[PDB]
Amino acid sequence: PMSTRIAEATSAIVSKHPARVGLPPTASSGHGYQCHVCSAVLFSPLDLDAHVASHGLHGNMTLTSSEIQRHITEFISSWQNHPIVQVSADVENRKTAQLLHADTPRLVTWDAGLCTSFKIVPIVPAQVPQDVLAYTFFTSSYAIQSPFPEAAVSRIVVHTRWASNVDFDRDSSVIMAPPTENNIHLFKQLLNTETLSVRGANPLMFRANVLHMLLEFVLDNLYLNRHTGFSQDHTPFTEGANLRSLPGPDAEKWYSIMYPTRMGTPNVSKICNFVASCVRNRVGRFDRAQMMNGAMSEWVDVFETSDALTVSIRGRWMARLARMNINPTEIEWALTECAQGYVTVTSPYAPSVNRLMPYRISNAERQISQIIRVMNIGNNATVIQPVLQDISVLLQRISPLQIDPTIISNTMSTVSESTTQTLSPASSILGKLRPSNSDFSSFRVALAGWLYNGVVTTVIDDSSYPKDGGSVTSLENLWDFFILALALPLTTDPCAPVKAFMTLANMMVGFETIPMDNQIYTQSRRASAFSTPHTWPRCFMNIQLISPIDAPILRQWAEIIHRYWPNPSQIRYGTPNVFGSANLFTPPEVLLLPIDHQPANVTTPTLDFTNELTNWRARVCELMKNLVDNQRYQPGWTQSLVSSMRGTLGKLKLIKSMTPMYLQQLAPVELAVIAPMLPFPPFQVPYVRLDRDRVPTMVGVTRQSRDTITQPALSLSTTNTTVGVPLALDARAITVALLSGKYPPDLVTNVWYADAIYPMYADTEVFSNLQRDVITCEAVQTLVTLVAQISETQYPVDRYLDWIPSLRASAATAATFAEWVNTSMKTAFDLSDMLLEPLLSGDPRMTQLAIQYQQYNGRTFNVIPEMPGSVIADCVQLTAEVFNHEYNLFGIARGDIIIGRVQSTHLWSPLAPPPDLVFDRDTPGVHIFGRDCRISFGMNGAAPMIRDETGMMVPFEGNWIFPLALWQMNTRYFNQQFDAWIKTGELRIRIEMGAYPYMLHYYDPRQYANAWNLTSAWLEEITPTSIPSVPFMVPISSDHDISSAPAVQYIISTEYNDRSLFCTNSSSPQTIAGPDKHIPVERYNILTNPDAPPTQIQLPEVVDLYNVVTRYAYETPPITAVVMGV
Amino acid sequence: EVLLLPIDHQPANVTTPTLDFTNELTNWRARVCELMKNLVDNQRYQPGW
Amino acid sequence: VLLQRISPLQIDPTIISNTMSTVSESTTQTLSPASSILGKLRPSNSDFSSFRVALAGWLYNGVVTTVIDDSSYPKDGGSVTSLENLWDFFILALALPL
Ligand SMILES: [Zn+2]
Repeated sequence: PMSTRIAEATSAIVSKHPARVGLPPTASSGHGYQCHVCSAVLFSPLDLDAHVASHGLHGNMTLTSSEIQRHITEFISSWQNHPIVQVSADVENRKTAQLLHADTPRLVTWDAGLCTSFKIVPIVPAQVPQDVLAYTFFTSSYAIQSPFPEAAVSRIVVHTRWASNVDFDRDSSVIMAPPTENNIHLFKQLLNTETLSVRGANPLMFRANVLHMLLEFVLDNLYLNRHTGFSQDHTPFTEGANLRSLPGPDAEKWYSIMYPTRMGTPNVSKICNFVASCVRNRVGRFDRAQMMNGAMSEWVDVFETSDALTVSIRGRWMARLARMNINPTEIEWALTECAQGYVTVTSPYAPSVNRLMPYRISNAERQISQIIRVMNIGNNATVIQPVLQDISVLLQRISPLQIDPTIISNTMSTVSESTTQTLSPASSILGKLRPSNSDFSSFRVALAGWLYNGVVTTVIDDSSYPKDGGSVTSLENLWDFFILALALPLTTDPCAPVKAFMTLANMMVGFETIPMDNQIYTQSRRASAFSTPHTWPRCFMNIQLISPIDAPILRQWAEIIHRYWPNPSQIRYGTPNVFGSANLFTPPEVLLLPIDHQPANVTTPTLDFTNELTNWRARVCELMKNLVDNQRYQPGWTQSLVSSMRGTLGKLKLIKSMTPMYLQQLAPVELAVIAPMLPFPPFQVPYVRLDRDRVPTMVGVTRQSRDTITQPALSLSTTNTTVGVPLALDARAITVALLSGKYPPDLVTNVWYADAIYPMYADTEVFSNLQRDVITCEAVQTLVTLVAQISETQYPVDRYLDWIPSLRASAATAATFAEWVNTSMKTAFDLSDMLLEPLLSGDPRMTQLAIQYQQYNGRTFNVIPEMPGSVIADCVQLTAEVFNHEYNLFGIARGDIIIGRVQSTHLWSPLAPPPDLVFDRDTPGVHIFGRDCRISFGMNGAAPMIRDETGMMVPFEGNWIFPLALWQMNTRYFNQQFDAWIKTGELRIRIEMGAYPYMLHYYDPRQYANAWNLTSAWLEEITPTSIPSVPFMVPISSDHDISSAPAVQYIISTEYNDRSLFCTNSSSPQTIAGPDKHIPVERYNILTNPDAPPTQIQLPEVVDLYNVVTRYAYETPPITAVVMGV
Repeated sequence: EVLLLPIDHQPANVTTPTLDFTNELTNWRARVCELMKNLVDNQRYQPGW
Repeated sequence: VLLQRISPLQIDPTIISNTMSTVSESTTQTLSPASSILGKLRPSNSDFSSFRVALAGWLYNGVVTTVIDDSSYPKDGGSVTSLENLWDFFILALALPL
């Protein structure tokens, strides 16, 4: 195909390998290995073919292939030498595009269902046909639906809302099985890349995986409840109550599920025993806020079934968004003050519908996001450049100034030149001032370099310095000195005046001498190599060391630089009322400009001659005429060339130019208008003119700590990371636009700017970056909060899950876990680009955020922004506390198990054993086996022993205490021995675990039951890496009198773990045999307690299943449909 | 019984920080990086850049 | 090879590239120092027998001694005016104490 052929043609025309390397030049490694006339070396193809051609005599010059190829190589060498195409790119690179426009997050998401997270599931069906009680008792026979499912045994499990008519899904769920089914696939998710058993999981990552599950459980409860209408009741179950009708095709079961106090109470079943013990005026709607006659009601408060945990979480998220809320009046004020007059917008003045637009954030969040952007943009030349090109092409469409280099030719055609004399000072200018690729963009790139100096430093490229020379006698070098002396103050490098002076010190060498500081940076050194405040000459800093008798020209040029160089100023853009300013190391609401700015007073601009740039051009022309008037410096220039040069220079001083006036009094207003509508905000270290003091010699960022130390103000000076890049420009392209600028012939500035500026503020993209800032700051704070749980960090974190065992975390574990947190937050919130990723390149454990620059003398200013609050980390810590008190609902049990043969006809549940079967470390006559425990064999009928902690030998009897890791590390040996001895003998082992998931196996109490086939499989499947779930054999509670059967149980618990039970034998009148439990009265505080106010949660201890919840109808339109105007 | 090493050793734990200047080789890398930073700082040695 | 098969320490070179990514290369007249150290470290190689034999020679100080090759030194003495010899000195001064 064609693109291969055209690409080969490009590679043929552009690449002869002249490519530049950085090395000392050696006599071996030269491109001219053997030049084929005389066998020398010249290190470059252009000089090599010049060597081949120069030995041929110049009357015998015939065009041939090599003669063409020399011009080809010279052409491509100068084209690659040009700096704008040295640093350029056509396409994006996933970093510049991410900086230029980032993905917005999806904050507002609305739930139309009901807020819950804890469902109720039946397990075993209740015996509805039975002989002792006729079937006409039960409400199941009449198909009366109930809020609670009828069953013999019912438990509550955890589901992500199971009812939510959701607007937008967040793909992160904690869908859980009932505890009869297996449940270890949730707890083997995180760091189990090694557990080959499907049914197994490593106990050393339980804490990490459980709190990652808590993170996903919080992130799936980030919604707002939405108002979904009501309907006045017509059946007399609840008099006058207003019931919410949630949308969907099926709406039958929902009223009975939502309103447990609505049903009738016909019998003495346990459900009706609960419902007859309820209050009745606490159903449905009880509050609303009507603001308009027959519009959508603003917010209502309803009694319904709910979950107080997720009610609290959605309340915190709503408090966050209500803190972000703004109003169109402040939007109008911020946009008008931002645009400084010219464009007006309108906001309507009427009673509203109480809308919601989350956009206001804080200065701390803005500064933290700016630190993350500068950490992104660190040391890359090809990332900062397209932002400057964007600002350049945007400034070209707002600037009324145009560039007409026919002005310089039309004012050139008045100078008188004799046809006789060989030097034409007029035509040298017109041959020289045409720039290299004829681009004029270097001017606007220099203005964008005024906007940004902390990350990019615009210097003037080597290719404009006047060709490894000097020679004040040479007219071309004189014009190059004038061009460079005009072009240098517009760039933003802090070492511009020393380059300006040492250009002239390079220009005259041998005419006038001047002392230097060593023999490295002598007078004959190229001026562009200095570029550092350590290289500034002492003779330049001290004017006394230049003698007026030897160097009067250099002394007065130094005085002109020291006194007449342009001064820095400021413009005061923006507003921090809305979108608080991201300025750092500068105060907010200020910009810095390297030239002076007074503002204009009229709107019809004309030409006058009073500003510092025309003053600078006048002083440069004045010194160059003092230089050319001297006859000893150019003795070959007789009379008419001297007078013609004087007149050309005076005329060039008095050209009618408009670019200095434009830079003096129109372009700072444009920069102040542009700069808040900009995706990368300004980032400025202070400008300073001539001194070897206060010059920014570095600027650096940090992302981690150093040692045992904790304070960022101490760690920053050794954990900084230097950010910055130089950038090259074109001196001729700056100078011709400086000399040849014109306004339109009839322009009025307010009409022109009110025309040009309005399409910018028509676009409203800038409000969609502050939500990305919200999510960035929430991400970094929840990262440090979560890593602080499993590892040791510096922040005063609260610890809740210390009782669950976990791995001794290393930096690889922490980095992997932080990657999991990043992936979870990216798959929520609807964004796919680089978030939290610059922090992952270092250690995630010891992170911090700070920034500093350093002056020349040693002063370091720092900005350590305070870390603001974070509702996501708040809700995760709340979920951790309430999981500590309610651990049983997520499948976790606490404590440890005791493996021992228990044979009885009793019906006690193994999740609540009677307290004499258990034993502790403090129980007398109990052995502990933490240490070596070498089992010695028996012989000649004597029993075998095992070695105590205290160094004793004990037979295989009694009560033992193992750590789990001991059995885990010596599984098969201990399996053979102790699985022989447990099943019939009198041995009992307590295996200390802390945390473990489990399964439940129900059985008929009327028949025989033995659990060896369940426990022995678990004991065999305990591996050195993983363990499988712990099987419990729990009976089934009955409604009536039953018989008894011997049941043989082996694994028992230690403390109460039967919290997930919920109303066994519900439709029955009572429970006779087995574990009994009524409705938990503590869960329904509002029904059962007439003293309890409506808004009450006992949230840390228990979780209520029924509370007041608010529901909203706040509409969210875009800004352009509310605030508009022209 | 001893085995001579050309490097210092400490008791082993996996939960020790990555940036620890108690460590000899981390200290060595830090000092070499700081000296080459001091070398490239002033630009005294490199004209022609 | 026994140390390589027993050792927990896995070595991959992608940490260096992820720290100093610097994707662009189209500047064919200058040369960035990050590109210099990537092209000099050469992360595309996957050989570390020099590291494992450097670990093994501590047991046999008394018969063999490990030195750094001549080609790892700067060419023709080197000088500080060259970025390549600066990076050569950095790599050498890190590699010497083993
Ligand atoms: Zn030759």
